[PDB]
Parts: sequence; structure tokens; C-alpha cells
Amino acid sequence: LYFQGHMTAEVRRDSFKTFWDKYSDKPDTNSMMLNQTAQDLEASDRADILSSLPHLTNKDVVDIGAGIGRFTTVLAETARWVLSTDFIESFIEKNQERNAHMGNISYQIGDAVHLQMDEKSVDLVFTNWLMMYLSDREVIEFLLNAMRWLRADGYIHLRESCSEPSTGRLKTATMHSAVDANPTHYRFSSLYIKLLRAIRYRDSDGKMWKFDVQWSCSVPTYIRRCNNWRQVHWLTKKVPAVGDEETSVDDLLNLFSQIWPAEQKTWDEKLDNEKYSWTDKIFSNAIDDEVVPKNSTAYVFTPRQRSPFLHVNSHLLAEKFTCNVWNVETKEYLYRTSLTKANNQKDQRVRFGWNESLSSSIDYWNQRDASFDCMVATELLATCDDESINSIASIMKPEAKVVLLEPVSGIDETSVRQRMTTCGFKNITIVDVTQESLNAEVSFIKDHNLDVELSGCNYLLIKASL
Ligand SMILES: Nc1ncnc2c1ncn2[C@@H]1O[C@H](CSCC[C@H](N)C(=O)O)[C@@H](O)[C@H]1O
Ligand SMILES: CCCCCCCCO[C@@H]1O[C@H](CO)[C@@H](O)[C@H](O)[C@H]1O
Ligand SMILES: CCCCCCCCO[C@@H]1O[C@H](CO)[C@@H](O)[C@H](O)[C@H]1O
Ligand code: NA
Repeated sequence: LYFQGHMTAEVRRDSFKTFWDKYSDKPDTNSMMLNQTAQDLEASDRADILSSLPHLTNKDVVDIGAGIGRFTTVLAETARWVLSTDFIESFIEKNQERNAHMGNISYQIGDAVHLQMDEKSVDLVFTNWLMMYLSDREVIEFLLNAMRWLRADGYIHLRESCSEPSTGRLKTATMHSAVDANPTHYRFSSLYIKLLRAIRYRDSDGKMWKFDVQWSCSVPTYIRRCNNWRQVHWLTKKVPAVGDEETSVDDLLNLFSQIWPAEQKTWDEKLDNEKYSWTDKIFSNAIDDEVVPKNSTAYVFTPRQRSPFLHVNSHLLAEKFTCNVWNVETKEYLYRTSLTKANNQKDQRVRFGWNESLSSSIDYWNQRDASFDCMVATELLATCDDESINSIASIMKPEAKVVLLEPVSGIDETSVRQRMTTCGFKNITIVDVTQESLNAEVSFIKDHNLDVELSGCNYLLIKASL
């Protein structure tokens, strides 16, 4: 019965510690994952996350919210040193017991909100399921702190339950109470990505920094076993932001708390009822089972520059050709809507990732020695340069076939061939699909009652191979 006893940051801070207090009697993987059968998922999930990290030889790592330390255990195998923290005492105690055989782990009991360390004191800030237990202001404050603590070239890993609990709404799998309110913040995936990209931090030497969000990916184990695409994680690098201006906590908070979630909601309203893509009819006359063999993996790239509706229906692709699909998105809000679709369809063959550019996705897949079976893309030539397009082959099998739908103004077929021939393509054919696209786009808009105009561009449908 004290001042603002229902709403202060401390009361809200303590509501999370109280929630986790309920599990301190069970310092086990069930609590860490809030899943009655966490044994089924734990090792595969941990491997999904740990295999996404950079090598840690000679590096200092801080694992914040480490709990019983299932990541700490493996992180300290290669890192020079790991600081492992959690605000639940028994969890840290269980952490110290499991890891009694190791000698390069420091332990701390405390709230992540109050954690303090020297500038440029770590190389990796590792978290997994933590931001969702902080307020919007605390998330921003946490990220500015990570920025302070990281050395240049340093990384931060984050993984959050986005939009819904890991166990969905609501699985008997959950360890959540069916009657108690759940205090957890299930934010949209797009908000995390945008916040990370927005941050500009000036250090004590007066140097500016920004985050390079290397990727956004769904945790594979949660798709395969929980039909959940919204367990989202990101690897993010601290890099110089020459000439940029600082972003304050208040300036970031306005965006993160009000502006962005609002903008996301308008995109949900436009895209969530999408029954098919207007491009389906167009791609139908260029994609066959010679382009997409049965059980192959297709690489799909949809930047959605000219229009949010210009993309590839990856679900229809996977359905009609019995293939797996990786679809790259570059627009945060539109990537989120693809995750929404993925969760409702529950076709595990279809996967999405967010990257800043084509080059970003190519690096990711290069590092993983991927060789996709084909490419289907909208706006490839329109949005990417020769250098990036030429590097697509480094993630394609020999003779992989491609199909491109391209918005153009004047039709310059000779020039289009020369770009693609310069970027390593062969057997190039070009078909003008402007009238077909005009018909299909209008049919699609009227059918979905979108009060919008046509993209208004001409279209080429291109097929080639490498
Ligand atoms: N503000 C905070 N400071 C420190 N630890 C926190 C915290 N908020 C939540 N936690 C801890 O974060 C953990 C959440 S569950 C996930 C545990 C671990 N990251 C893993 O994936 O296995 C719990 O251990 C909880 O106690
Ligand atoms: C994203 C573009 C959607 C294209 C789907 C259109 C219908 C595809 O039709 C497919 O054609 C194949 C012939 O090669 C058959 O083997 C498949 O059984 C059939 O589903
Ligand atoms: C569903 C999408 C997730 C899988 C992404 C993996 C990247 C491509 O993986 C590739 O898949 C091919 C199978 O067609 C294999 O033959 C290749 O060896 C493999 O590199
Ligand atoms: Na989401």
C-alpha cells in the first residue's frame, strides 16, 4: 500500500523475480525451457544455438540469465573465460554443481538490469530467452550496456519467444500456470531487429557504434518439434558508425514502444489474410519439376521493394513441388508477416530468414557450405548489384536453375542478358509477362479487397542456369 505500488519499475522488476521464484524448487531443463518434456528438446535446441555462434578460442564471454547453465557448460569448453549470471540463487547453485569440473567459469547472482562491467571487457554477450523478461526501457538499457561492454568486432547473441510463448497458445507442453497471468513480454520479431539496427552509441572515447544484425532465424528444433517459427534468434556485431548521431533511450523508446508496433499492426492487417500471391499465376509458366525437383531445397529471395505484395508464394512452392524452401526477406515488418503465415500453415518444409541484403544471406550460407538446388526470386536484378548476384553461385549446386520475375520500365532484353551473362548465368530466356501480371495483380487486389493501386510496372519473367 505504498506510492505507485502497482506500477513502479521495481514492482515490475520484482514481478519477474517472483515468477522465476516459482521454479527455483526445480533447477532443471523443464524450468529453463518452461516445458514439461524439455528433455525431448534440450540438446537439439542448445546445438542449434551454439552452432550459430562464432568460434570462441581465447575470447571472454558473458552468459546473462544463464540459469542452471546449460549453455555455460559448453561455452566454457572453448572460450577463454565465461561469466555466468542469473537472478535466481538456486539456479546458479545448480550451475556451479554441474560445472564443478571446470575452472574457467565465474559465477554471479544478480539482476541483469543492475549488471555492470568495464568497457570493452567481453567479446561475446550471450543471452537466450531474456529480453522477454525485461520492460521495453530495460531492453534498450540492456543493449546500450552490452554495447559499452563489447570490444570492437564483438558480438551479441539474443534469442526470444516472439509474439507467443515457445509452447504456443496454449500447449499442454507448457509449464506456465493455466490460471495465473503470464508477465512475459512476447514482442514481434521485427521490433527486436529494428531496435538493434537503430542503436547508435558513443563510447567514452567519443567513438560512435552501431549493430550489424547478421541474420534473423527461427530455431530449427522449435519448428520441427513444436511447429513454432517464432522462436527467433539473431547474431549481431558491434561495428563503427562513422558520422552518425547518438540515439538516446527516450528516442529509442518512442520507436520501440509505440511507433514500430503500430506500423507492424498495419502490415498485419494488409498481409495476414493473403490467400495466394498474385505472382503464382506468373511463376506457374516458368517453374516446373526440372527447375524444382521433388524433395529439393529451393532458395527464395523476396526484397519487396516496389510493393509489399511482390513476392514468391513459398508455401505453394513447397506444396506443389514437394520441396523444402528457404525464403529470404529484407523488410522486417514483412518478414514478421511471413512468420505469422508459417505458424498458421505448419508446413515444416518452409523456412524464412531476415537479412539486410542479398550479400548478407550469401555470407550466412557460404559459411555453412550450402548448395541449394535452385533459385526463385522477385526483384533480384532490380535491387542487387552485379557483385552480389555473381556470388549466388557459391551457394548453388552446379547447373542449378533460376527463375526471376523482374519489374522494369522500358524493356531492354539485350542489356538484361548482358548483366546475367556477366554474373555467370547461361541459357538465358526472357519472356515479357506485363499483360499477364497486370491481370493477375488486379485480380489479387480486388479479391483481397485491398484499396491499393497496382505496382504499375512492366514485368519480365526470366529463366537461366549457372
Ligand atoms: N533480469 C534478470 N536478471 C538475471 N536473470 C534473469 C533476469 N530475468 C530472467 N532471468 C533468468 O533468465 C532465465 C530464463 S529461462 C532460460 C535459461 C537459459 N538462458 C537457457 O536457455 O537455458 C532464468 O534463469 C531466469 O532466472
Ligand atoms: C510459387 C509458384 C507456384 C507454382 C505451382 C503451380 C502448379 C504446380 O503443379 C505441379 O507441376 C509439377 C510438374 O512438374 C507436378 O509434378 C506437380 O504434381 C504439380 O503439383
Ligand atoms: C527447409 C530449409 C532448411 C534447409 C537449408 C539448408 C541449405 C541447403 O542445404 C543443401 O540441401 C540439399 C538438399 O537439397 C543438399 O543436397 C545439400 O548438400 C545441402 O547443402
Ligand atoms: Na514474430
